[PDB]
Amino acid sequence: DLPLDPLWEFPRDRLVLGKPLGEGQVVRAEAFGMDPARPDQASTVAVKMLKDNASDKDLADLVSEMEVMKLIGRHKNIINLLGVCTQEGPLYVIVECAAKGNLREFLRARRPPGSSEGPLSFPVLVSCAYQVARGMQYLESRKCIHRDLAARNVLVTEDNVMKIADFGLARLPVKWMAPEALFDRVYTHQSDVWSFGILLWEIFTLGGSPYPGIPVEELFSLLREGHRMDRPPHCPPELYGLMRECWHAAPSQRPTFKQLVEALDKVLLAV
Ligand SMILES: *CCC(=O)Nc1cccc(C)c1Nc1ncc(OCc2c(Cl)c(OC)cc(OC)c2Cl)cn1
Repeated sequence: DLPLDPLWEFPRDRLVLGKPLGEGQVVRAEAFGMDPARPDQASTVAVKMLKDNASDKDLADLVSEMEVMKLIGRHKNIINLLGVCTQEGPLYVIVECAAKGNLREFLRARRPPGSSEGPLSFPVLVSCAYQVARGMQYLESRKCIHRDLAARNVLVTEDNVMKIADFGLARLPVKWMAPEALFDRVYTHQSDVWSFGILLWEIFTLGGSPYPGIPVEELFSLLREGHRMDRPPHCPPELYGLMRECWHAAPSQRPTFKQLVEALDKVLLAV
């Protein structure tokens, strides 16, 4: 069926499938020789594959995600393609495996009891936001609109590096969506900037649920009449200011990812 790409093909005999991560399905694996320098050395990776019940369209979608990830290329702050198995057996798409799970769960697990101080300092929270902005800036430079940026879709490595997940998926989390996406089904880089603002609020609530209480029904009317989430407790005004800029009704009045990187850089340099 599928052509052999010599830049990406990985020997499936050097890939040891382990415990499922989610169910098409994603399984944890040991890969031998992901570093050509030390070809004996093992590394933990994630493998995406189809289930037997999968249609021709399911396969086309996984081929599309593989091909878009090859073209976008690699960055520190995205979940990178590592290799593929396309020959004499099922399609495997091999990617980086982030040890510490998604950013939502990482933050929620590090909530202190009541009003005590948590292990997560202001500079570490701002660093999380900065790394996600750097990842989105890169994806934007590779003509990639995410469409579903949220803390659940950012993963965390052993060394607390943020990696944007699921940026290559083939075409409802309404609480993350820009009004033009809600009402007009239009997704742009500036729609992603709105979602980044919601993610910033998730970071400074240590994984809070957005618009808490307000049912999806009343959200659309709230946004139309100029209302937005309130400054979360202990969130400095500079960072609430950035959230509110991301939530301007006019896409052109929202900051660019370049301006978000620069703004978050300025906060980190000031500490
Ligand atoms: C790595 C060790 C481990 O088990 N990590 C773990 C444990 C619980 C939850 C999570 C989210 C993780 N990390 C983790 N899970 C999945 C993952 O890759 C998924 C994936 C796939 Cl398979 C993909 O295929 C094309 C594309 C992706 O985004 C570009 C992603 Cl995120 C990575 N890390």
